[PDB]
Amino acid sequence: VNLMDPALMTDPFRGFSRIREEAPIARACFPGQDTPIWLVTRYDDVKTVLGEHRFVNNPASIPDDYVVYLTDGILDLDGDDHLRLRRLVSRAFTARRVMEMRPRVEEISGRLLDALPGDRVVDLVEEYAYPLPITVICELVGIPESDRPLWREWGAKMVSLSPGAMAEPVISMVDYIHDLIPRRRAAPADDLLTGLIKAHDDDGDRFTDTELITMVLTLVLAGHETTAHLIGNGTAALLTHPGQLAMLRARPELMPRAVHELMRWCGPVQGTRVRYAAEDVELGGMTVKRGEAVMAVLVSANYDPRRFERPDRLDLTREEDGRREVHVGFGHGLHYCLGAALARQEGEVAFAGLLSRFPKLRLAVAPEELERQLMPASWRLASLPVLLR
Ligand code: HEM
Ligand SMILES: [Ca+2]
Repeated sequence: VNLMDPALMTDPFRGFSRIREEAPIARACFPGQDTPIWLVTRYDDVKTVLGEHRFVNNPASIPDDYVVYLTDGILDLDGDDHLRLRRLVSRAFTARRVMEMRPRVEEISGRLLDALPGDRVVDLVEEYAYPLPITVICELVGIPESDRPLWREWGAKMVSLSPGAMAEPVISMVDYIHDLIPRRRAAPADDLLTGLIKAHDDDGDRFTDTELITMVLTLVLAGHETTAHLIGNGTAALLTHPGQLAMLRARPELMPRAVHELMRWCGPVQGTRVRYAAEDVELGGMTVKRGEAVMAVLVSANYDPRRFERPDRLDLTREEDGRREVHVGFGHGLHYCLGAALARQEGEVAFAGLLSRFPKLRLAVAPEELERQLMPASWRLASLPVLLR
């Protein structure tokens, strides 16, 4: 009764909100459906689904030599295997590291912004939103500065090559990380790669080299395009909302709350990967059967009027306390985004940077003319043309 392609893609906000209201647990129909898929759209039900341990991400619960790096990543694991990797990665990817990243993200962002020209239209997606978060992950991980252009190029190729060729930069990145790990282990420094290498549980358990390569690749893949589109989408939102933008410039302490609202209103991830029922589960007055799939819809949860009053309004002041996170744009439960604090920091830094350097920052086309890169479960611009001066 629900089919995923037609004009849902163009307006997922109205499309999934109508569904939320009329059919809060609905069947979704996709070609090659190896099971029934249940679409879950209410805020409370999306949190129920994402917090439920009976839902698993792997139904079990590129050369052949590279396959592991793409299949055993943290988001693909459940139960005890997940518990272990999450515990291990949390010993290295710490609060201290995130706090210490702030001035580094400020310097990186500033150097990018400072090189942008005033004498032509600037594409903020290609020229800033994409290079920043890959560079930030380079800095976090400790990729040698000399090789950051190479990493940005691999990142750019991952987004722009055909799907028959997208493997090449992935494999090259793997090879790079494989080579770098023993170097960093022989020459340790205060960076996240060292942190990962040296992390160990109190009983001695620790990452294998395979797991270290997989984890590094995961952070890049999970953190590059997502963060890019938070920056692009949030900037476009601000530049089309002059009253909210003026408030934000007048009250820059609003930035953390402003980022929460931009995530709720136009965050780039609109659905999570499919969950599978490990056993029968009662959910909002029905029963999901063992083996059936469930797709949590973040965008409809984040626009749910049961939770957010006038949810269609972009209100940067909506949440009073920048410490509270009410939206599900970073997910929920055991797979809640590992990078959320870093991503929110990149957003705060990016939006503050843009506003501070460019009082005359403005869109260079009417918003109806922006091109969305249509893509399942995503909300992303193809480009963001602006004038800086
Ligand atoms: C800053 C860099 C980022 C890194 C390093 C990062 C890393 C990750 C990782 C490793 C996971 C999987 C964790 C697990 O399975 O236990 C994850 C999940 C997730 N992240 Fe991120 N992330 C980043 C940015 C973002 C951004 C900007 C968004 C959204 C706009 C986002 C949304 C998500 C969501 C929704 C999940 C959960 C997926 C699910 O349950 O299916 N992340 N993140
Ligand atoms: Ca995407």
